Amino acid sequence: SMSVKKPKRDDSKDLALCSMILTEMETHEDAWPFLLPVNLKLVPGYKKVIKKPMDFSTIREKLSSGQYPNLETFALDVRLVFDNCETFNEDDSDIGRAGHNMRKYFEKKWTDTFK
Repeated sequence: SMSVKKPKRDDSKDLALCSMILTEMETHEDAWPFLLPVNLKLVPGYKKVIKKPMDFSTIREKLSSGQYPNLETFALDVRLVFDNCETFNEDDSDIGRAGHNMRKYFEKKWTDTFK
């Protein structure tokens, strides 16, 4: 509350460490469904169904331009990528399986880096 604060967690490396996590996600072999925005002209249903499209390139541009106020807003956009994928793709498809794998990969990195 006013003039009463928990001790200051060091957040000065968060930007660098999110960039590293994101590099590791970008270079994973199963990243290919996620690298670029889904082409809303060419994928029927995507525009109407997925209210907030997100992809790694968009996260990378937001990160690089100071559009994440903190590491939680960054994790929200990464998870959005996987939540979108599960919304649109059957579990038993290559893209569906890609999405589960990447989410697992991300969550381990996240826990090991920050928790």
